[PDB]
Amino acid sequence: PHDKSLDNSLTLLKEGYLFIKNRTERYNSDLFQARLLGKNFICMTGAEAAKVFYDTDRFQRQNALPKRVQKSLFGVNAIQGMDGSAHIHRKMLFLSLMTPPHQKRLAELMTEEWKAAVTRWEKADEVVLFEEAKEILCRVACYWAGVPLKETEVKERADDFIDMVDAFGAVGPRHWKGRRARPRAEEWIEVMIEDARAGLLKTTSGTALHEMAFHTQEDGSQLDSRMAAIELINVLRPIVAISYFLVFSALALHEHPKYKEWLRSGNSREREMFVQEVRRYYPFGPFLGALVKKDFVWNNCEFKKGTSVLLDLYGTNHDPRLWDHPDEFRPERFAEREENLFDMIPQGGGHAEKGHRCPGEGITIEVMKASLDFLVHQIEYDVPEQSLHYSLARMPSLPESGFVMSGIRRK
Ligand code: HEM
Repeated sequence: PHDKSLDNSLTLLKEGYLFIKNRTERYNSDLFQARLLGKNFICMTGAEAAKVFYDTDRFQRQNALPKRVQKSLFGVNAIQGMDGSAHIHRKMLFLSLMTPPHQKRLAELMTEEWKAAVTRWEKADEVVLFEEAKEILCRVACYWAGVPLKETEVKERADDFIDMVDAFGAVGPRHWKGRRARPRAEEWIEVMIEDARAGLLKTTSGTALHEMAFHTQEDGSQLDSRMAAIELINVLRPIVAISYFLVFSALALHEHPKYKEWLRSGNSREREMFVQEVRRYYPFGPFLGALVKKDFVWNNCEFKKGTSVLLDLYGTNHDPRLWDHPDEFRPERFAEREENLFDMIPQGGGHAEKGHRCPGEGITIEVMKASLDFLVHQIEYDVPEQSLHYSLARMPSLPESGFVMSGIRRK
C-alpha cells in the first residue's frame, strides 16, 4: 500500500496515536508507505513487525528520528541514536542503575513520600494528582540519583523535565517550552558532573550521579561532562514522566469502580495486573523510529536501505490478534499470560540487553504499584466534577484536569 499524499506529516500531527492505526486499518495491512518528516517512510504495526523492527542486523537508530526530538526530549547525540557495541556499552550503564534493588529503593522512597503528603492533602481544598506526582517524583528521583535539589528548586526542575516530555510531538509554544527546558537541565546537571569529577560534590558509588560522572567508554576515556549530564537526564526526566501513568492509574480506578475492591481484597498480583493493564490500555509511547540497514524483504514487502520506518506502539498494544477487546480495560487479561517481549510494547520491545527497550520498565512498574497501593489503602477521597477526558491526537496525552482530588482523608 502507499499513501501518496503530500502532508502526511501535518496529518500525523492531527491524528496522533491513531495516525498509524487509522491507515493500517484502511489499507488493511500491517504496513504502509508514506511521506513523513521529509523522508520516505514505511509505518508498520503489530508484534511480528516489532520482531523485525528490533532486528539490528536490519535496523539502525542512528539518523532515525529528527533533531527536534533530540533538542527537546532525548538530548543531542544521546544513547537513543546509538548502534552497535557502542550502544550496548552505554546501555549496560543504564541497566546497572535500574535493577530490582534500585526499583525496590525507588518504590520505597515514593511510599513514604506518598504517606507524608496525606497530612498535607487532608488540609487542602483540592489536589492535582499530576502536580503532586511531578514534584514528589522529581524530589525522589534526585535524592536517589544523588543529585542535590533545594526545596525552592523542585518546582522549576520538576516542570523543566515535563516541558521536555510534552514537547516531542508538538509544534509551537509546546515545542519551545522544551527547547528551552533542555538547555537549563543540561547546564544545571553538567555542573554537578564537573563538581563530582573534582571531588567537590560528595557522590556515592552505585548511584546515577556517580556512575555517569565516572563512566568509561569503550576507548576507555570518559563522557564529556555535557554528555554525562544528558545521560543522567535520560534517567531523571523519565522518572518524573511516570507522572502521566500515575494519573492514568488513578483515572482507571475512577472509571472502573469495580476494580477497586478487587485490588483491595487482592495482593501484589492484583496490583501487578492492574498496573500492566494501565501501561497497555492508555496512550503514552506513540511509536518508534529506525533506518533500514540492508535491503531486505519481509511480509512480501521490500525494505530498501536507508528507508525510514515507524513502529506503532499504541496500535500493537491494542491489536486484537493479541488481545481480547483490546479497547477495554481488563486487569484480568494478565492473569496467567506467559511473559512476552513483543505482544505488549508500551516501553518498547525485545531485549534491553540487546536493544533499545526501555531499561526503566522495572522502576516504572514498581513505582506504579506503590503509587496505586497508596491510592487504594492509605487514603479515601472524592473525584469532584471535572474534565477527565484525554485526547489521542495530542502527544503525550493526559486527563485535562490533571485529575483533581478532594475531601481527601486518611484511611
Ligand atoms: C514513565 C514512563 C516511561 C515510558 C512510557 C518509557 C518509554 C520508553 C520507550 C518507548 C523507549 C524506547 C524503546 C525503543 O526505542 O526501542 C524507552 C527507552 C529508554 N527509557 Fe523509557 N520510559 C519510561 C520510564 C523510564 C524510567 C523511569 C527510566 C529511568 C529509570 C527510563 C529510561 C529509559 C532509557 C535511558 C531509554 C533509552 C534506552 C536505549 O535507547 O537503548 N525510562 N522508554
